[PDB]
Amino acid sequence: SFVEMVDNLRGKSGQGYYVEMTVGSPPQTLNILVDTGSSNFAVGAAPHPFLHRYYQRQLSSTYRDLRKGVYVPYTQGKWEGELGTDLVSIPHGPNVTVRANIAAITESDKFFINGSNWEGILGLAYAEIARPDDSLEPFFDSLVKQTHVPNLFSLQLCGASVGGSMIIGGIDHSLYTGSLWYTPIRREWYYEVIIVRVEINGQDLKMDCKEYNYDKSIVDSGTTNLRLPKKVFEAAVKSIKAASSTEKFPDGFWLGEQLVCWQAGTTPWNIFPVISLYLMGEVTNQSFRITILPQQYLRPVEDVATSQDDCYKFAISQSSTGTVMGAVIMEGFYVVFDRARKRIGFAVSACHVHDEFRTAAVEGPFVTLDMEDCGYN
Ligand SMILES: C[C@@]1(c2cccc(NC(=O)c3ccc(Br)cn3)c2)CCSC(N)=N1
Repeated sequence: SFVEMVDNLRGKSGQGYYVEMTVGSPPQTLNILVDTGSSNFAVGAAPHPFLHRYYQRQLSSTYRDLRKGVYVPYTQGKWEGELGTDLVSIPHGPNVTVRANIAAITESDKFFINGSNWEGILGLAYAEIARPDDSLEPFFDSLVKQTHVPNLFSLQLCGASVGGSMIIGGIDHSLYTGSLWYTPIRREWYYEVIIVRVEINGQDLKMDCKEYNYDKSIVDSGTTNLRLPKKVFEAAVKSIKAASSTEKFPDGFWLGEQLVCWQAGTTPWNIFPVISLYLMGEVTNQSFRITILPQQYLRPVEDVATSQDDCYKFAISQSSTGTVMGAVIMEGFYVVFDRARKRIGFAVSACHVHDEFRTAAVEGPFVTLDMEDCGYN
């Protein structure tokens, strides 16, 4: 039943979308970040200032210690944990319980964030990027092996008490309108895809399309921003600046380190361009585009202290590890992770972004003469 799964996600702007899960016997309830950009199931398992609660292994009679540790450094933050297995369920997901690997986080630095309301991360990507290595079976692989659940899930993330839906085992048509367009998964590690063209307010960036995928492009619900390779980022910022030049932006705004604010309701959306990302289609040299509005890439901040005005952070940033289509891109689209057919689908979601003049869209097909492979691999 997909209806029971609708609206099973919550979150805070720029804080992460999480689903309720249980671990252990009897079940211990925790909120878990849904992350298509990693492959470990990892949960706080010791007290922490920012943790509202944690996994208590000694209180679970079904816990099995794997007698192995794991250290996972990120660019920002890090945690250390002990690997084990236990019974895991998703109360508002599939009606099943499975035994899964769990990394019990016993030490961390700048990993858990105050007020996020999640206590762990559910890595939904593939084993190749699991830590400490690809022999640690990811949760979704365990789910499919141990149950009759079809090998796919879909995410409908809705921007700013319900934050969206994770539907496991199929597609819920009530969550999107129009056509569902599919792009192939290039390699099963991250959810890697190929961008073939980029336009900003209708204007082609006219780069070799391999530049858009240097050194990979991925779909990642565990990253807030649209992250772009240096060359593409500079070109995008140049275009957006030119379009919005009628207004001055604080030092550091384009680096994402500063807010811009307007009086309530007066945000000049119309001076900001739409961004179109064309994704490789399922047929040779065909593609489709998803169009991103400023309502997506100018992310609202919901801090009470700033609430007299409407303030935003620039949610596009520079990457040295490839393009990342993060949450601000996924928001408003229904995104189908069709692992069974090695493809990802996009459709306009019931909570898609729009104003009176413009709307997020998924459109195709588009045809390209140049037969170059846009893969950087
Ligand atoms: C595991 C890792 C990770 C670790 C620690 C926090 C996070 N994400 C967030 O805090 C986060 C915040 C707002 C949104 Br919207 C989505 N995610 C992600 C590593 C960095 S990139 C990634 N996808 N996953």
